[PDB]
Amino acid sequence: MGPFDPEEMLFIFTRCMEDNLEDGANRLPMLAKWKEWINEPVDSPATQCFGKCVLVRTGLYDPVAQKFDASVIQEQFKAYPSLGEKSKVEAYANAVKQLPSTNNDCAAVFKAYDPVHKAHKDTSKNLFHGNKELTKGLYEKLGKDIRQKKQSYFEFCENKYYPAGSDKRQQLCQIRQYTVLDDALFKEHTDCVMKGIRYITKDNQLDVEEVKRDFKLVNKDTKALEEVLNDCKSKEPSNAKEKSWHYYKCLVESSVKDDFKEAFDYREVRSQIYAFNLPKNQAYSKPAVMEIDGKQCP
Ligand SMILES: [Br-]
Ligand SMILES: [Br-]
Ligand SMILES: [Br-]
Ligand SMILES: [Br-]
Ligand SMILES: [Br-]
Ligand SMILES: [Br-]
Ligand SMILES: [Br-]
Ligand SMILES: [Br-]
Repeated sequence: MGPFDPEEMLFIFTRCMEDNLEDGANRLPMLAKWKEWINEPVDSPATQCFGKCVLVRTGLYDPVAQKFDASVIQEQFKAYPSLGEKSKVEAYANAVKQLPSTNNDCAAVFKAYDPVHKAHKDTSKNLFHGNKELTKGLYEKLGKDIRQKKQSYFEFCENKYYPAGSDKRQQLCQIRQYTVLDDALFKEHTDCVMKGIRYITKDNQLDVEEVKRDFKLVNKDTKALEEVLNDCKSKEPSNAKEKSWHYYKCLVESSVKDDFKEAFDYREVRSQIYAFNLPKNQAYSKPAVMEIDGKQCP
């Protein structure tokens, strides 16, 4: 669901690498290539599924249609005119448009796209926030208005809604202790966070699989979580603005609250470096058990 900003592409690339990198000797060499948009080894199932993953998340390959979709290229260029030359973007979109219908397996999808990737590498890399120089520029222009590399997503949202130096900053003392506030500002902040860690989709829908992913990462079973979320969903408010807050509140107040806090805490840590698990997938152990900007909380 494009267009995608630099953080959104970063999320996609890092997630697809986390899910598809091999775990042995080939991990670091593979990572080093994929990071540079070198989709090799082409004969590797890991590379093939990594490539499929990225194509599916960006919408370049539609697994339901069983076809590639050049729409996202045009959407991306519309949003980021500085990131392409029209004739080159058109050439790239045309190559994708003319790919045949393709089966929804990693090998087929990867094999079909690979010639396009190679024939249009720089065009696609620039357009989808893969050019480090251009992307550095955009991050500098956006500053506080986009989550930055090496910045906790939670902190990004906190700074937006409860800025340092303001009379709002003090609320972080309660907020960071899982106090559920009721006001419009907190609902907006919670929307920022829930969407930033992908528990809520861009279209304001719950993604149960994302929540489950984080529970699993802190070594929890998810049966009770699914039961809780099913109950929460039956009481979803009609106001789209309040959906994220609704699920946050429901989780914090539920019979899975302790596991939720544990999972959410770990997610916060991992949100600070998107490539947290890339060099080697890190085992979780529960950390040892307040100040804001160095100022003690009451
Ligand atoms: Br390799
Ligand atoms: Br190769
Ligand atoms: Br996929
Ligand atoms: Br632009
Ligand atoms: Br058709
Ligand atoms: Br279920
Ligand atoms: Br990062
Ligand atoms: Br890395």
